[PDB]
Amino acid sequence: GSAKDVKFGADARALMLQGVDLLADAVAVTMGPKGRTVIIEQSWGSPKVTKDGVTVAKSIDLKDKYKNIGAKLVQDVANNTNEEAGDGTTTATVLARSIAKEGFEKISKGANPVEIRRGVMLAVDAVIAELKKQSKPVTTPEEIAQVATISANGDKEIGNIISDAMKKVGRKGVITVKDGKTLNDELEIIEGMKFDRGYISPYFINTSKGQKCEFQDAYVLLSEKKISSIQSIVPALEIANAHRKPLVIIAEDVDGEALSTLVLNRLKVGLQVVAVKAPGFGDNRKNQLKDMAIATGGAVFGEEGLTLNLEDVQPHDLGKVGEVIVTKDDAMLLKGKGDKAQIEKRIQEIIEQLDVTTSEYEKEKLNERLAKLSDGVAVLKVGGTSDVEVNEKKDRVTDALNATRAAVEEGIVLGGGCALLRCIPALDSLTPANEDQKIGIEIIKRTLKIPAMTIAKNAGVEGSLIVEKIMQSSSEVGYDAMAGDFVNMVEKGIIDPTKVVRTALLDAAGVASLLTTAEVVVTEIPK
Amino acid sequence: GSAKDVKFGADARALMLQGVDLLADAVAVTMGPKGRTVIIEQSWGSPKVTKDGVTVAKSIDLKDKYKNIGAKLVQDVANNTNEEAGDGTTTATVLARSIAKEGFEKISKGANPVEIRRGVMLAVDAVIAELKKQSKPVTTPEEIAQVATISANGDKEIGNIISDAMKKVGRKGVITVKDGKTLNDELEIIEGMKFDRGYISPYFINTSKGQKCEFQDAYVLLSEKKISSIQSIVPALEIANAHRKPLVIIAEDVDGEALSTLVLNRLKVGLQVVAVKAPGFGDNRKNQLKDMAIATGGAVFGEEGLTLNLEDVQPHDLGKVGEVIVTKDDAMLLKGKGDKAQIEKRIQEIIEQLDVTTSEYEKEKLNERLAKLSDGVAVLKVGGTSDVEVNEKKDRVTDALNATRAAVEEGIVLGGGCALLRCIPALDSLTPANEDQKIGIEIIKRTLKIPAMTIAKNAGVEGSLIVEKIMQSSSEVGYDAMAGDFVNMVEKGIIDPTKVVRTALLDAAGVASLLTTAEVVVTEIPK
Amino acid sequence: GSAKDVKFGADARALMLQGVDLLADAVAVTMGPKGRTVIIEQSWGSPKVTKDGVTVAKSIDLKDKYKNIGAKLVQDVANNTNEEAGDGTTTATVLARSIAKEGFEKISKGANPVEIRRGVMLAVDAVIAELKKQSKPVTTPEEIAQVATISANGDKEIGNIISDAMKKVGRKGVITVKDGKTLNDELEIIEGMKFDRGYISPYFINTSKGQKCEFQDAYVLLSEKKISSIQSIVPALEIANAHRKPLVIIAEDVDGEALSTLVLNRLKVGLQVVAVKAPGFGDNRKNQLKDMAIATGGAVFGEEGLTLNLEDVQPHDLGKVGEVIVTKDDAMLLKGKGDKAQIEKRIQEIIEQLDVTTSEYEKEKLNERLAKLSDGVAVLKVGGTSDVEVNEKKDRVTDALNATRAAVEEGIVLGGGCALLRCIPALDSLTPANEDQKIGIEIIKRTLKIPAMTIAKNAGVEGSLIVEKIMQSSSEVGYDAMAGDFVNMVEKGIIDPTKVVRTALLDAAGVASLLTTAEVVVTEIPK
Ligand SMILES: Nc1ncnc2c1ncn2[C@@H]1O[C@H](COP(=O)(O)OP(=O)(O)OP(=O)(O)O)[C@@H](O)[C@H]1O
Ligand SMILES: Nc1ncnc2c1ncn2[C@@H]1O[C@H](COP(=O)(O)OP(=O)(O)OP(=O)(O)O)[C@@H](O)[C@H]1O
Ligand SMILES: Nc1ncnc2c1ncn2[C@@H]1O[C@H](COP(=O)(O)OP(=O)(O)OP(=O)(O)O)[C@@H](O)[C@H]1O
Ligand SMILES: [K+]
Ligand SMILES: [K+]
Ligand SMILES: [K+]
Ligand SMILES: [Mg+2]
Ligand SMILES: [Mg+2]
Ligand SMILES: [Mg+2]
Repeated sequence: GSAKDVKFGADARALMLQGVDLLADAVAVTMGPKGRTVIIEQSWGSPKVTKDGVTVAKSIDLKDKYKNIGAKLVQDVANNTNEEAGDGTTTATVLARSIAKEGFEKISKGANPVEIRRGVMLAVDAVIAELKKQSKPVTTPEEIAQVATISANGDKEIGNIISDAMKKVGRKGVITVKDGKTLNDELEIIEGMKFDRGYISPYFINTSKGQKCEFQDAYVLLSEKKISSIQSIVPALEIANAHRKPLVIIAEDVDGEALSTLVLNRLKVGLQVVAVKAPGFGDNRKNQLKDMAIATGGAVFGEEGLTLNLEDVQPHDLGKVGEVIVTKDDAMLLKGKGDKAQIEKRIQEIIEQLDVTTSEYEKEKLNERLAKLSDGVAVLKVGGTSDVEVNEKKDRVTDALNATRAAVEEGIVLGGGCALLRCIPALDSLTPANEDQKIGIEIIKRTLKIPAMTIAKNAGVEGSLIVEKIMQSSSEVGYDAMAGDFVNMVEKGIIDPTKVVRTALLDAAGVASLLTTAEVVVTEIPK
Repeated sequence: GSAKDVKFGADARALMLQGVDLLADAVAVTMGPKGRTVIIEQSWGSPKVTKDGVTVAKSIDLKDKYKNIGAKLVQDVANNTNEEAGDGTTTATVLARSIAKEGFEKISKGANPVEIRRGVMLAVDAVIAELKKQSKPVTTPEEIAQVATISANGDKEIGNIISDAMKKVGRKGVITVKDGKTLNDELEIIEGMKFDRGYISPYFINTSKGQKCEFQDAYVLLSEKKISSIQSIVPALEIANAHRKPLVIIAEDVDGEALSTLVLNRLKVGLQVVAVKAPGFGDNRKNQLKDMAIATGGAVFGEEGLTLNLEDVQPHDLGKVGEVIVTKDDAMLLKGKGDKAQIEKRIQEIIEQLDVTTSEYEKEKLNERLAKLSDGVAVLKVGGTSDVEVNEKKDRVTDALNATRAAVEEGIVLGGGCALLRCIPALDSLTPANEDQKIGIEIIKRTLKIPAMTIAKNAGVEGSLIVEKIMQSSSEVGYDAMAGDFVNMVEKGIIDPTKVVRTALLDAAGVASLLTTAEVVVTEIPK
Repeated sequence: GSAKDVKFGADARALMLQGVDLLADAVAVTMGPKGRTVIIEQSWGSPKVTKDGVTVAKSIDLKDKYKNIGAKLVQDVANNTNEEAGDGTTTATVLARSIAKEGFEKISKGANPVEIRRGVMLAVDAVIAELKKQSKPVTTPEEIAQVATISANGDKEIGNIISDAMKKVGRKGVITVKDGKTLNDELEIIEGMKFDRGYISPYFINTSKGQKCEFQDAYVLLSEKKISSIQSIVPALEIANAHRKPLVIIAEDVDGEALSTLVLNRLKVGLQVVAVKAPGFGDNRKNQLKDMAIATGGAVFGEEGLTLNLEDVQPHDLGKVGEVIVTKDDAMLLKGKGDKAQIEKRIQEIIEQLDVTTSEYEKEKLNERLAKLSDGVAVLKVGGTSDVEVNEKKDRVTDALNATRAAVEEGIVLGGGCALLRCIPALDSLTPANEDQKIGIEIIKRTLKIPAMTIAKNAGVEGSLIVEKIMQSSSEVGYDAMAGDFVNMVEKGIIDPTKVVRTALLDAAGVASLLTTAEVVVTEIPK
């Protein structure tokens, strides 16, 4: 209904490119081992110092609406790359800027930008297939330490402590990063668990940074069925509210008036409470229910063998824990006060049931339940002299954990932008169907040099000469930008997770090649 | 009451034409296989990239009131075409601009624009009759795939998946479109049902995009009698709202107090509920309610043989569903948790009843009932790397489904604007009753070239030469604008639904020829 | 108490004339068969395209308050003509402007404007008497179709469908107009009724356009007495609102707290109820009340014989009415779901009491009962491709029904402004009492040529030559402005209702001749 401004063609495209260029120029200075940091003013408290690309991209909004559209699209690129990979957001930003620039340069009257986008997506699929061909799996703890060191801006202690954490709790174990009070980082092994069900309502969030629910020393209330009626929840809520510990309800499906009562009590008087769906289906859900009820030292409600009701809930049937974290991705329960002999009896029963399984799917879930109650979780405490230092370091530790998980999942390729450089002959062999698809393929071919050029540019040398020397070199040779030398990248440990590279390329290509199809931009008139 | 500005004659008409020209210029760049996209700034979140003409038209409002009047009239054209056909909104926009421009050019002292509008309507009726003579029915699935491919901007995978969906669930089956988490699209066959009754009141909408109601894992309280009385709904409401679930109440006529209380609780505390009228009239109605009660696994209330009241409602007597989508046009129910034995018993009872029916009207209703309960629905998940790409692709998938349903309903004509080009000799034979009707007929005669001209213009060639070569060609020959050639359009599959073409022409002609009769424009003084 | 601006004499009169001229110039372009339309911006939704004079007059307010006074006086003229005649508002506007202009020109130091107004009144009385002499009654359905065709801007199908409606339901039958979902207009005869009772409390409106109360499937709680006790009616209102349907109350007198409480609760919770008085007087009212109870299929309350209480309301005592339109002029109930056998028994009883009655005073009302119970109500659906087209056409259908009803009531005269032209010799024979009355008589004599001049001017020819030729012609000859010829206007069907002509002249003359007596204008200072 508000009045709009409509711009056409080249002028609108140049304004959107100005926004893209501003955000990408801010992000690109943080790339590689000689990248520098960005200081972001906060409304409350101290400014934030970061090297993280999506953090810089999310903090930049522009007054000019036409520039802000391009800034928001590159912000979408960085956020999507952060969501499905956890690393590589700066690479995705510079790739998206390169694709948008090359697409805007190649638009004429006879050009078909939608078919150019088709050629871009075909070229990116070819590059991703070549990246999967080039990938090799991680087999050693040394490779894990190398991935974590590279992803932490060359910090070898971060790599060492992440490698030690995955040596203790396993390559698929739960690792947690929080603040540290000391000067140095430290690794702690504690009894905790984590399942793959987040929150249900978005109104249980108090920590505004990670968008997670952080309660400490909480009450735990399990259920087999759904804790449903008002007469079945007013006792539970009244005892769990009067007693000074927050409530964690584990139910099946929570969407309704008990949930809205929880939201309203959080709003008005501040009731600390959360409701979580129960992971697993069939008897696996009930077995994990019993496992968590024993581990928390509480009780199972609405079951079949006891028929315990929720109208008579006693204070001795609620589990006591020392921390619960409810992200939208997972739920995490640390330092339960369950009975030690009960946990040992449950682990002996799980061993007895492990001895009598041969179906290769029941045994996998039984081993998962065995490694939940016994292997424990790892907690990384990040040290530093101030909150701004600790937050800056925590960004890199989170990046390194995400990259190491990605590398365990999907393997490793050469670092320093060389993995994308070695996929250019995969695009040389392609046969385009028309001129527009050839334009798109050549756009991707030019874009593949951008990460290595950006790393070399931040190191203070001429990136085009570096990239030309790499392309003229053998496939194992690349540019150590920290030492300023052409080395064997795998031997020197300058390696990247394959998932991160292909994620950054795909997420940049889709959004940027869609943006380059635009003829008309409609914005709201600024009041 | 507010002060007004009154403008007369040619100046007011030129201002309204400026508004029409701005909106139609923004819409026209998206037309045909070489059309480009439009980016629309959203107040919240990411900008929207679209090729949809009605979406571009709806997003444009102008500060100048006189321009905004013309913009709103072309908005009416595009919205009406979208509402009655689902496709062809860009064609209707450019036809409306052409009619408004030619009508404004032909206004003089002696001209009678109401009689010119009469001539325009007569010419449009003649063109529609010629289009109906031109139309041929769809008989093959290859034609189905061709319609869906053309309507999806030449995307052949969209055409293939829509053809496969209509192979599985039938050419009149229920197909829905939602988001996909993956890169690629996917088709699934999900058990469910859809009936043709919308909501009762417009305060049941949370999704602000489609103006629909999307609830998940709900319960259904259905009654043959009207669920009316406060003492007959409030116990049922308390049992249904206590339990954490959404609610679907199905009744006959709901026009007083109960859902007003439901709306009041929705506004205050967040009551998730919807109330829907019951399809059918008489024995067909109660048959459908029994069928959906069996499908959802609940109970029938207010019946005549069991005499079950709405006061005594138990939690086991309501139907468990996994999704409900309530639009104004229709309502649908997805993944009912009804018992499988009673569903198979109901389908056997339907077969047994169909064995003893020969009235050719109850048979059709019973076949509709077995297609509700057994044939299932198709769900298309649209894939992509980001929400902006997914929404842009979802627009084209929705357009392709709408066009394919239109083509099943009313047949197909030539694509590329050639179908309207072949109705010009139908206007040559007309005999106008006076000079003003001849002016209107000639306005429509020049307007019929506009769609093919616009498609050729967007392809980067001279539209007038292309259209002239099309008239000099045989009736089966037209311009493939994607390949830039003159081809047999039926053999190459460049075809359009007849309903879409005639709907776009009618909706453009009516509004634009009413606009061209204006001598005086009254607007509000801007504060 | 606010500060005022006071203007004197010729300057104030010229500013008021500027406002009159602006509004009349906007209205006058819509006059006659070659009139053009006016587009009015609406704050919500689409603009309104109209040919209706009072609609244009009501939409124009001026910032200059001196101009706005004249604009609002001509708006009063148009509104009064629309209220009593239902047509002829453009004629009344141009007549009022002519009288105001001629009166302002003739004001000097020795002129007495009040005596000029007296001469205007005497001249208008003479013209109205001559119009009544010239009038002839309508005797054929062809004349009915001709009146409805002329009043619908020459639309012959509107005239035909109105003539068919009055053939089916009678020349005094109930005909309504609503929207059509199709392209063409449709006529339907359905069961219903209408009684002339304006609803007492004016705060039961749900449609802002027609100022009508439009309810769907309301309940009928009809009673003969004054609906008095709140302890009696609160159960009844609670049952009616709580059975999920609206309520219609038939009362004797409502001037207190329960109706105000219903209005206030409508404002708070949104219950739907209307209260109207009962047609008839005495036992006629009770007989009609029994008739409406039988028609609506409900139950009579507060009757003298049974002494039935308003507390005891059965779940089916409230009758069902399927369409409620209660304007500020009348009340009207359609699609009453009454017992068909009871309705046939009631009409048999009415026939049995028809067969012997010889009073012709209550027998006329009993004949009205016979023509109210079963002769039916005509409904016209107006078709079109868009809401703006449908509303524009609905304005003309409403004008045509109003004019045809007026012509049935009071006869027909020549159209095209010729009827007023043939009353100029009636003013020639007048003998004024002084010079000021002579001035007023000459003002009306010059004004009588204005409608024919305006119709000829809108047709693109010179109006004064046309009027001079008409005055030089025989009494049956006038100007067909549509064909641009001089014809026998009765045989060509260009006729006007006598009531419309005399109402437009009287309503223009009174207000405009009162306006021309002004020496001083007092306005508020604009803040
Ligand atoms: N010593 C090095 N020599 C060459 N390249 C290196 C070296 N150390 C790291 N790199 C490369 O630098 C890149 C990582 O840079 P950086 O961590 O700043 O950005 P990102 O991973 O794209 O984004 P972000 O960390 O902001 O989410 C990888 O390509 C990595 O291989
Ligand atoms: N390869 C092609 N060659 C020629 N004409 C084509 C080709 N592909 C599609 N068309 C034509 O393009 C038109 C469809 O264009 P488009 O889908 O952009 O607009 P629309 O259907 O009018 O509106 P909208 O899709 O925005 O609601 C049809 O007339 C169709 O026949
Ligand atoms: N073909 C015609 N030739 C001459 N006069 C005509 C013709 N058709 C209609 N008229 C005259 O035009 C006048 C009606 O004009 P119009 O309907 O535009 O205005 P109105 O009735 O004064 O007001 P409104 O319809 O706006 O309430 C009548 O005097 C009618 O006789
Ligand atoms: K970085
Ligand atoms: K389009
Ligand atoms: K008029
Ligand atoms: Mg990194
Ligand atoms: Mg289309
Ligand atoms: Mg009229």
